[PDB]
Amino acid sequence: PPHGELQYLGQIQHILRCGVRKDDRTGTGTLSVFGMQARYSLRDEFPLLTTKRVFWKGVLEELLWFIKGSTVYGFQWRHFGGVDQLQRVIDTIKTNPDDRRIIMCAWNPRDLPLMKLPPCHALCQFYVVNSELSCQLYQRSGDMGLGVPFNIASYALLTYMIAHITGLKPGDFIHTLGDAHIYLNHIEPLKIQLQREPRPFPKLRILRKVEKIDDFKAEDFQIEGYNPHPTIKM
Amino acid sequence: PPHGELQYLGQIQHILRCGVRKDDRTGTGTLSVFGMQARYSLRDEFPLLTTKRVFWKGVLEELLWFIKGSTVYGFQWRHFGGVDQLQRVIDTIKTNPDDRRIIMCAWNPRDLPLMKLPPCHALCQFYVVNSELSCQLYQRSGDMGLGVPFNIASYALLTYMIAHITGLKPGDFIHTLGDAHIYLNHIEPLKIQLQREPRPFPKLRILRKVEKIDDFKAEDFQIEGYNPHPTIKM
Repeated sequence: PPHGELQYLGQIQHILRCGVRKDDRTGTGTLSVFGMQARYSLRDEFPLLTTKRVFWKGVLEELLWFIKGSTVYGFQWRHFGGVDQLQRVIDTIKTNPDDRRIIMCAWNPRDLPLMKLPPCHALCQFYVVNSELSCQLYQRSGDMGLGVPFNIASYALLTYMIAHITGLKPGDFIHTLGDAHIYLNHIEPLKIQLQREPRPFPKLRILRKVEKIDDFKAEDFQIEGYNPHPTIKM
Repeated sequence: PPHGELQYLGQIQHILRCGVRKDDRTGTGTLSVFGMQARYSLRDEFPLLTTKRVFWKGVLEELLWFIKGSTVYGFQWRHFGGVDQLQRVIDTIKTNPDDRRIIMCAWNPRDLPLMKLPPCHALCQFYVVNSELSCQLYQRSGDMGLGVPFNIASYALLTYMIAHITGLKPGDFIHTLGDAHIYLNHIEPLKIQLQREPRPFPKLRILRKVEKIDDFKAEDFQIEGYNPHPTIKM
């Protein structure tokens, strides 16, 4: 059965071959495809990409910062408007795991003063069946070179944390994109990364029994068997 | 190049083979898979499914009703809170086609009194490149037997209408799902539908030049070459 990372690499390859030139809001060039999806199993493994070294310390540390609600993304997750979207997701999983509305949303803070009721930007929908927690992240745009590998890890990590406190096993992480794009300057680096064969994904271990989302600390987590290709600067 | 309808049929086949039993909020049984996506070209054809007759008159007539903002889904599109989400999408396409925030959202009206800031339920994100308009619909759940074939047509139709008034050509419709499910009682009908070979999709023609979204009427639209298999009652 194929390595999950082959989806990301096939997606990079598709945008290079078929993506269209499209500028971003600074007028910086990208190659763009609209509408992408990939699924990474979280069962006995953790989708920290291996065709380049992903900055796991920054993934974990930033997620713990967001969860703290400190300032921005974490403020919205915990003080929406506030509504604690994150605790509500946890409480809903616990009171009605069948629920089709287990959804948390985030806004780009630059959008907030720009117009009335701006669209969100990213949503996470959680799903429970057979004691497994899955998560689907929809982002309205994804920087395939820099942001996407880091976000696969962050939201996979979030799903592990929530599965842990709700007593569920991690299931799948599904990453859905609107404008999936590669910045022009990342094209040569990505072409080299596409030459690299994925290695088996590592595992993530939680070293302690933790009861509340806010009680996790960086030392509670341990990545085992992470043996990536070298760092690619983008 | 494969018939777009093969995605839907492959998805039905996947849920029957691999879907898990999961109840809905009435306690009615389904087979469920979390996270699905399909892409239907809108270029010189229209994705009105052919392995069963889709109720096109009801698709068009209901969409025109939603667009009227009459009461519910249309009220939210046009009087959000209001904010006219639909006109804002049109105006944004016209003033900044590169924008990554061309998003309109809809809520299940039963959710509105149930809690503070309920999650949406469905979002449509629009995308423009090379004078083509694409649309991605994300629904938190999709009834694969009844709702999905009807919604592929409705949102494909909406994309045609918006492409028409903004002077763009229709591109792709991308349908993304959270809980994609088949109701237990639709399983035998769907198995029979899976035996049927798709025919070439019809075309949709707009018979008049229309300038404002509100000026369309049912007679402005004409489906040509629709030659589906017989009706399946679900």
